[PDB]
Amino acid sequence: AWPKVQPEVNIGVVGHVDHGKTTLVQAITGIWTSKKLGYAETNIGVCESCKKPEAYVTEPSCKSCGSDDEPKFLRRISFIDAPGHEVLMATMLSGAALMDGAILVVAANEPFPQPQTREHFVALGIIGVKNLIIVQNKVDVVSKEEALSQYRQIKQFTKGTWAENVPIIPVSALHKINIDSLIEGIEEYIKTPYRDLSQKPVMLVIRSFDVNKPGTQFNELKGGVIGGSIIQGLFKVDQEIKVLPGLRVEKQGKVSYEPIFTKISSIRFGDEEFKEAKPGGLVAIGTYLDPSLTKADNLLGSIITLADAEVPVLWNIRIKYNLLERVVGAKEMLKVDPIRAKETLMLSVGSSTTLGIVTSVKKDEIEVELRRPVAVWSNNIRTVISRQIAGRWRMIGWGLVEI
Ligand SMILES: Nc1nc2c(ncn2[C@@H]2O[C@H](COP(=O)(O)OP(=O)(O)CP(=O)(O)O)[C@@H](O)[C@H]2O)c(=O)[nH]1
Ligand SMILES: Nc1nc2c(ncn2[C@@H]2O[C@H](COP(=O)(O)OP(=O)(O)CP(=O)(O)O)[C@@H](O)[C@H]2O)c(=O)[nH]1
Ligand SMILES: [Mg+2]
Ligand code: NA
Ligand code: NA
Ligand code: NA
Ligand code: NA
Ligand code: NA
Ligand code: NA
Ligand code: NA
Ligand code: NA
Ligand code: NA
Repeated sequence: AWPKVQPEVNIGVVGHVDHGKTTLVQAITGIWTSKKLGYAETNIGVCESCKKPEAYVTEPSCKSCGSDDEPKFLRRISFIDAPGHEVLMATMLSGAALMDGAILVVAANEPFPQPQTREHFVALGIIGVKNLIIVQNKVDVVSKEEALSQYRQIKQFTKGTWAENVPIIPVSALHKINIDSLIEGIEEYIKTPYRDLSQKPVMLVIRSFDVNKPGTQFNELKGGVIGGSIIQGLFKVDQEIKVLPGLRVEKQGKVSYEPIFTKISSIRFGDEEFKEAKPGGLVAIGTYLDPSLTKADNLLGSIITLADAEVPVLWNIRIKYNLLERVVGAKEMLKVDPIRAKETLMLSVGSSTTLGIVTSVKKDEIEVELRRPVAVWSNNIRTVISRQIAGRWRMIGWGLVEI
């Protein structure tokens, strides 16, 4: 039989709106995600006596290649399925903090390169998600020749960049054509990365829930649940933890943040319970928190650490930055203006998104006064910088948060 384990690697799925990311995740895992930032898992295996790529399977059967033998289990994987709409760029960025590698979906029946094909690509590059596969989707509605013309364009686009040798795999997500080749590619190009389990446990929070059905009395009201991904170390049932920056507190119209202390009462990945949670996959951490504290993704953008961890929670930050030449996600070409004092920027840090006012500009460094504080769990954390342009938040640069 195949073991029941947590996913060991997160594969982002990104690309322009409606290019078919969610359908692709469904073709691979059998699961349709409904959430804004979607999540789905599957086991991956290989029928060792069969020919590749058909030998790759997502279920323990080799019947499709004529064997009654069980396929060799390789690993469980999971997908972080980002939204494509330009208005949802921040969500993509938050999801990108959880990715170990990625698939960039390009619709074969739309002119390449579309605005969020570019914006998501560049974001992946900046964030360091470079174990990339480019998937040419919807090849079912175009001829081989049209798809090949676009392939040439994609090679031209990636040439001279970090992605110059990234593979391009043509599929139909909708009608499930050539999916096996994509599985083979995932195994070849998106290896599970090394995890130093000795590092202090840190989890980035992207969801939080009240899991109680209506008509539940207090006597059995379950404690709040917090969802996200472990980016380093590992957590275990009964650990004393804290959520940072924590809870927004109002004292006569004055607003501050207080760390939320709690205890891990349960750990789930998908439909399975575990005693510990490691990087890879999206974990649900059960706590003893009042469910009102976690309801409706209240804690999105928080981090979780062990209760005694030392973590700066900052209302002001210094960033060693670099700007892009052009606003890549804009429809009409546009140069990136230099950062100016007093302007409001949007900062993506881990899973968090925060507005701040620029209080100092230098050539390599800016200082920013944050509208709400950010937990900075390490010394070399990358931030992605967006500017509001014609009413839309567009990525214009990035930086390292300086401690
Ligand atoms: N012909 C064809 N249509 C496809 C294929 N994959 C997806 N589609 C269609 O494209 C549309 C968008 O699919 P969807 O999976 O929601 O794309 P998405 O990128 O996740 C949408 P969003 O960017 O908002 O997350 C759907 O109508 C879907 O049926 C394909 O391989 N071939
Ligand atoms: N660790 C742990 N996780 C739980 C527990 N109960 C539910 N979860 C997790 O919390 C999440 C929310 O589950 P639930 O609210 O029951 O289903 P849902 O309504 O589809 C979630 P949403 O409200 O976002 O649509 C799920 O990922 C589930 O695995 C629990 O007792 N312990
Ligand atoms: Mg989608
Ligand atoms: Na599966
Ligand atoms: Na197969
Ligand atoms: Na990563
Ligand atoms: Na190029
Ligand atoms: Na170029
Ligand atoms: Na360029
Ligand atoms: Na990481
Ligand atoms: Na602190
Ligand atoms: Na301050």
